[PDB]
Amino acid sequence: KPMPLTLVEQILAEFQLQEEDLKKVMRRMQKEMDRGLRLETHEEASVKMLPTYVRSTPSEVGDFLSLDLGGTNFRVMLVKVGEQWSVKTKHQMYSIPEDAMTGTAEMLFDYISECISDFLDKHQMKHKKLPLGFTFSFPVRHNVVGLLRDAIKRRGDFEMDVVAMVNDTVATMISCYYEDHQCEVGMIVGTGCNACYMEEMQNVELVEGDEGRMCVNTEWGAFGDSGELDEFLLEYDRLVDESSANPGQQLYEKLIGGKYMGELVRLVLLRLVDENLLFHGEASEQLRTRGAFETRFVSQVESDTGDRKQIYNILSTLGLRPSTTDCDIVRRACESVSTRAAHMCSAGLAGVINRMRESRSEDVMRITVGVDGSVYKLHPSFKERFHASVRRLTPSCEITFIESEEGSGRGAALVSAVACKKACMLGQ
Ligand SMILES: O=C(Nc1nccs1)[C@H](CC1CCCCC1)n1c(=O)[nH]c2ccc(F)cc2c1=O
Ligand SMILES: OC[C@H]1O[C@H](O)[C@H](O)[C@@H](O)[C@@H]1O
Repeated sequence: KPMPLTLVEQILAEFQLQEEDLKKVMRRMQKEMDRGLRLETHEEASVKMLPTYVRSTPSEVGDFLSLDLGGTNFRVMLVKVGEQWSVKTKHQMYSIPEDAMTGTAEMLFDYISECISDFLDKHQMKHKKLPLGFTFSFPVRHNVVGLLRDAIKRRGDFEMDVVAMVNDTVATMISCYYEDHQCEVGMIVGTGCNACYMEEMQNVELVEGDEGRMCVNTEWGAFGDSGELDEFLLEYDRLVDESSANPGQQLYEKLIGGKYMGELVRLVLLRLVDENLLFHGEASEQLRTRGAFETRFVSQVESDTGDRKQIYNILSTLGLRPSTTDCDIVRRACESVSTRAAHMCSAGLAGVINRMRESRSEDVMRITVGVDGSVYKLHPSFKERFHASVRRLTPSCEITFIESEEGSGRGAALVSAVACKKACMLGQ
């Protein structure tokens, strides 16, 4: 690596978070998680710690449908979960014709409903009112219940209960649990950022009972609206927040999520431009346009192999004619913002993991964390930086991170299993 420019590094060093900063953030998150779990303070808690009713001990529904929506295809699957759970399946991929996917959402779901009808006919299952759950297998890149319910109603020939979907973190946890039974945490680092985890029932005060565990959806994105992050906020963060749809809210998520990451980079570049450290102090009109620097541009800039080809092509699109030095600085700006996201994210997850270790009275905790989302998956080195930081903040914990594999769709079928069983348990 070359000796970097001192004045550039000074500006980028503002993104740095040391271990004591993260431990401070982690402890503040833990207090908000506590406040979310308590009956007395939950109502006023910013981090809601929502009971998911996904329990460690499951009631008996037999057959059900799982409907996996892809980009331009979908899968209908008939599932039977037997007791060690066996996931028995038969399925069918359907392609969506152009008219179906270019019409209204109703017309699209009329088609989906026709395919389900055809599938049920094929398997002679029209005699049952089956519950159906949705899962998503979109190609990763930086409502459906109602639509299907309405479309089934419109057909008026067979009945079927479309069950409420679980939160994406929960689906991630369940899907990953299928592969690894030590998975008791689900994390999403995508456009948004969130985590769920298996809390001790005694700590879930919103649900009576102290036996077993229940999944809690932190909705930790809302952390920060009482100033818990204020000392770590930079000018760029303040501007992002100020121009957002919800100023003052989702401050934690605003530091991590792919929704704002590109914008943060854009503002960093503009400051470097303003200080005559980048593009010889001339920014393009595209660079001075809000949202122009897409988050996908950040991961792409960081994917560059040293060739500067990726970066030069990104910046040329933005009407810039960058020198080699410009490209190198832009990469380091991207690094600085993305590493900070990984740091901030790690403090949250570390807070959860250390809480679990304490709650379970375990000297050494062994645990798997299931993770999904565009940032975590597509951003080069983000998950590695995230992993290393989480582990640094979690002594006495041995943490395995997994991403669920499509496989044969059984992890996804299990998500629908739980969703259907939950709906049943709650009396729909
Ligand atoms: O289905 C479950 N709970 C429900 N609550 C309400 C309705 S159904 C949980 C979920 C599981 C998720 C991952 C963490 C541990 C609990 N669950 C089990 O309890 N036991 C299991 C045993 C084998 C298996 F393959 C899956 C599960 C399972 O998902
Ligand atoms: O998609 C990841 C997360 O994004 C947002 O924070 C949503 O509020 C949350 O429910 C979701 O889990």
